[PDB]
Amino acid sequence: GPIITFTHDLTSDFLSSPLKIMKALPSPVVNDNEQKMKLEAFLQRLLSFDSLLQEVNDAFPNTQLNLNIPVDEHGNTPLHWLTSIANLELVKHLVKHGSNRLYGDNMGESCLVKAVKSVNNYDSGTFEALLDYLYPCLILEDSMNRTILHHIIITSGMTGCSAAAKYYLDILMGWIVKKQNRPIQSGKDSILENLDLKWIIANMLNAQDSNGDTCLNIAARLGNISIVDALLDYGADPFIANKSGLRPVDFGAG
Amino acid sequence: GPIITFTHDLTSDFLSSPLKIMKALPSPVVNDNEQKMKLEAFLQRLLFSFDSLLQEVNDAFPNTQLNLNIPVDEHGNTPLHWLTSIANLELVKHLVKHGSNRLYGDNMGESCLVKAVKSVNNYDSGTFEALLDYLYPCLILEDSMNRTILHHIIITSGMTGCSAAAKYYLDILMGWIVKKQNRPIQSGDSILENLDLKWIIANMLNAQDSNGDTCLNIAARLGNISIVDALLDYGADPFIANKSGLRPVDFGAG
Repeated sequence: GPIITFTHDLTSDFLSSPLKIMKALPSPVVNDNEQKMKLEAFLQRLLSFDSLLQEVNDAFPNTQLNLNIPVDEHGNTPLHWLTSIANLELVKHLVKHGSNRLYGDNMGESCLVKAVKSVNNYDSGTFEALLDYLYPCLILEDSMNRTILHHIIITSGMTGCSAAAKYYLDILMGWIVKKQNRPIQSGKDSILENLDLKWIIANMLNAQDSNGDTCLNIAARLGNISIVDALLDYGADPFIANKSGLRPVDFGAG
Repeated sequence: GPIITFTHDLTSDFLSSPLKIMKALPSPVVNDNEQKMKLEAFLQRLLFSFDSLLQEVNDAFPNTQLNLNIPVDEHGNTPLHWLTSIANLELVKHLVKHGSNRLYGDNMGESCLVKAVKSVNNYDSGTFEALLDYLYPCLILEDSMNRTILHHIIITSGMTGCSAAAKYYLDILMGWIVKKQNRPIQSGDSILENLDLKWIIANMLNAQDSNGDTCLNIAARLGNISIVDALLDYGADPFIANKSGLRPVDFGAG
């Protein structure tokens, strides 16, 4: 199928310069308490979209709807909320109507990270479909310089056999290969165009977080052999040591 | 080798009377929010000398006392659940020796030992048998679904790539029960003493959960013949029906 693309948040230098890992945008700090009021109203309305939208825009005609404002104490935006509950329909609507996918919460974690972490609400099939809309987050780094691979490895290594997270790594790499042969359609940008397996190997597979840990180093300590082997297969380097001078081969990986 | 025992968490009276299955203790509703923040801190320092780390965290938090029996996440996981799920045997032993209550269930009433059988970590790491020396008290616990450790092993056997681990867990558990009979016990037990082969057969092997299913009945429905035969060979009764009149023999098991 075609990939429903959006461009309202893919611009500036995050969609032209040679694609690289970037920090998630700081949680928005919108002063106008009126915009926070109109949105609070809109969210309650949820619990068709175009109809509910036309309503709140006529009820609060003075200020425009701003979905890009933190809605709880963790810095979650409306998009983080909807993503954590696996509501793909609403996620696509919010993104369609302004939700900036590059925003991190208090910890600089994107909504895709929130998806990865909410192992109770996602399916293997559901996660892959989510990528069509949140692929821009694949290049985001959080407050601990952790990438989406660090989180997938952390979550899968610490969760069980009944959690869908055990499949996210292979699904993500599969999605990258598959979108190479897919057409786009409004609802290719620099990410869909340059993010390939070559790019993953050079910028993500061996990236190091605040502790110098590559996701392979973390996997080597969690004790799930299949995760370690998967990473080695894709090409993870077992000799990159962290800040404690420990490497993956120190744990028998490689 | 000898079984090093602890009783800080084994004071209850039901533990004195004839040994019987018990519900895991309810997830503690910790009040002191700062104790949690401290525990959360100490926990991250472990994941990323046990005694040094102990004095180290007490200094950073000279204001609050360290309490190891506080849920650390949304699901009611205590530090023991996290560390056991990851097969970190060494840290589990240190936490037990330092007061961690092994009887606490998570929000589902799942004990820390249950985490050991819901992930492949303890099989891959070959720490399961040694883990039982420190977590055997959990063997008598049932969760909010009246599911025992055996129900969970079987549930896991059905998950892709976890068939080997569950077979391993089941056999190690049975062997452990029969081999401990010839093992010295030094305090580093009413349960340890009353926990033997006939107790397992009479109280766990054919125990029924809330649906009235025995682990054998859950296994017959999964279709995985490997663990069905192992259970039958241990004497699992294929005629015990659930709350649907369904019995394992109805699925061709036994």
